[PDB]
Amino acid sequence: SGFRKMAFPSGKVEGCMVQVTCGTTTLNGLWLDDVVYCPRHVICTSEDMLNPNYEDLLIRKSNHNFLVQAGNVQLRVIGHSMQNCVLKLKVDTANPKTPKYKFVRIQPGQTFSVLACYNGSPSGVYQCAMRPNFTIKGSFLNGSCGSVGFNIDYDCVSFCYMHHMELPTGVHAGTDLEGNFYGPFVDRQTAQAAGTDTTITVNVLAWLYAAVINGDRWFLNRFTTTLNDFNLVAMKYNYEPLTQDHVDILGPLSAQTGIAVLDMCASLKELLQNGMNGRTILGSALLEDEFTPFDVVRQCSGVTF
Amino acid sequence: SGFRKMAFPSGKVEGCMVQVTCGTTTLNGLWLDDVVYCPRHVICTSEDMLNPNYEDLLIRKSNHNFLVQAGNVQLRVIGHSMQNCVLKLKVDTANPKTPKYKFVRIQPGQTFSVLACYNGSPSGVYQCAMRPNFTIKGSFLNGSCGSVGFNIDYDCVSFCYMHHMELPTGVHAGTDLEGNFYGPFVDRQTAQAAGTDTTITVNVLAWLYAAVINGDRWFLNRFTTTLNDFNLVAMKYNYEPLTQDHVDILGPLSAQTGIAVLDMCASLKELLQNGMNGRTILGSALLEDEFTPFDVVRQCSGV
Ligand SMILES: *C(=N)[C@H](C[C@@H]1CCNC1=O)NC(=O)[C@H](CC(C)C)NC(=O)CNc1c(F)cc(F)cc1F
Ligand SMILES: *C(=N)[C@H](C[C@@H]1CCNC1=O)NC(=O)[C@H](CC(C)C)NC(=O)CNc1c(F)cc(F)cc1F
Repeated sequence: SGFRKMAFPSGKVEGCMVQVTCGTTTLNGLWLDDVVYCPRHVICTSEDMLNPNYEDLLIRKSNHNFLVQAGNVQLRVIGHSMQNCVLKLKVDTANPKTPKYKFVRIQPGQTFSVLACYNGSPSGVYQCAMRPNFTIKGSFLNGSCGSVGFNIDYDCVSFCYMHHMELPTGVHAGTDLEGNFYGPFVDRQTAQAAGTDTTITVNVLAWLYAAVINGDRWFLNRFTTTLNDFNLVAMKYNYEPLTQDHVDILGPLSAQTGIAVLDMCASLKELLQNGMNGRTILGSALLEDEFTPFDVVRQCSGVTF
Repeated sequence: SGFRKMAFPSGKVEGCMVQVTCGTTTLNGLWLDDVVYCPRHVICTSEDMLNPNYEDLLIRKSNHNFLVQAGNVQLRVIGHSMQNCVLKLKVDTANPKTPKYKFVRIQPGQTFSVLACYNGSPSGVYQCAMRPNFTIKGSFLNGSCGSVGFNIDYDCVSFCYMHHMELPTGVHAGTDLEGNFYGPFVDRQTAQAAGTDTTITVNVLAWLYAAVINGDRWFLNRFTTTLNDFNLVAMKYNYEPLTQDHVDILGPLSAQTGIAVLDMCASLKELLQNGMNGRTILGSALLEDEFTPFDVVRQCSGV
């Protein structure tokens, strides 16, 4: 029993983290096969970062301008290119700790683990969700750029996030490992506002299922609603619409608990309309939206990697 | 900026997890140098989990009765002994992934990472606090026993918890790596229950400093309090007494924010009186107590 915000075991990813220096800017890189991936803004300076010409800055840069440190071993750079907002540094040596991996772009509402790194050193690991407004609510300080987000299936690491910046609201923005931004953000030193956020409805429902699996039942409501009736009330409260697709994905959790999705929707409608009346669910006084249906099945059935 | 319940990176511990089988019972073991550590209840027969005599069950076992599997490979057991509630299996091979390590016993309120394991493989990593009633609020199923809790300082892994049991209220009890239980718990399935739990006050105060460091001051007020008046009020909400030791420990956070510890104490008294009034603090509608002053310094200033 119990339900915790669990990250993936981080050991396959720890073995890929390296330090990258260009000029006096130091951040993290991901060393996979014979390539180091890091944010292109490592080639920027104070003078450039307000409106950089990355094309022209990379043109001017040559291999020897990039110090790549893997612990204490300095890696020989033999090649530099840019893909979208990621710098690819070719190095003389394939990472012998390179895990089975792939680059996967996730959707809003999906979850992943962040390995927060400083000077190529893994500091810590935490689970978060890609917000519907494409921000993540991270914890990131100076020197954290190039820190990555991942999922595991079996022995395969799916890399989904590389950290680039903080928005004025204290939330965070980055790219997939192909250098494509999540959300409407650019890599320069300017205040950029995220779109107003919404709650990931399907995840709140998944977490209510987790609560029922762990004997937390007080909020259950026998008065079924319709998808339409639910979505009218969801919209008012800045919740994402629940789709028939979302209903399907809750299929397994619905079968295992015996609670109809539309019955869990009626419960959620009442919590929205009337609050918790001082009570908690799984130690929270807020409705939690950072657990996917699969995250709940994974934790509750003890899936290993 | 931002603040998250961060675990330590788990790689140094993943390299130590093995599977231990005795009869039809399989759980996790911790392989450090040439010793595997696991819960002694791995030798418990399904017939008698109420009053096992572990010294009697163990004297009846040969080395070859313990099957230790490190992923693909069977390790040969050449020795076995019991320390308190932990079994020590000597194996013929030193673990080549053994990190630098030590065994520490932690105090209530101290935090650690759990690597939840089944059959010697990891399911996930999460951050825990040792509760004042000596339980942890974990996530543990059948087969999780031998999962460990740890802190990492530089390159050195401090092991502080090994998982043994779930209590009837869904909270968890276990030992240090010398096999001494935290709290009054025993490795028998006779009725046991944790004392009523209290809030770790010094941790709630650390978290309020974290909320200020991250640019929120809504919950502050113009008041101060004596330590004694704080304690008389806090104890009415089942908060742990704050001590002078706790006040000295919050000194660094006080100095960073320019808020006196007894001024943050006044803020907490008002939060306990009023609640949140529909607001949140660092993404919570409850006062969080699973972050230490050290946790807040490491996460807010430079890990
Ligand atoms: C990578 N090392 C940093 C990570 C930042 C620093 C503190 N926390 C983080 O997550 N990335 C940056 O500093 C980028 C670099 C540019 C070239 C994209 N810049 C930002 O993070 C932007 N910061 C920022 C503003 F520019 C303006 C604001 F109003 C608020 C901000 F957070
Ligand atoms: C180790 N693999 C398990 C972990 C448990 C199982 C469910 N969640 C967990 O954390 N440990 C056990 O099964 C122990 C073994 C005994 C011999 C210590 N038993 C329990 O955790 C549950 N049994 C039990 C009590 F521990 C206390 C009681 F008062 C009543 C019980 F039934």
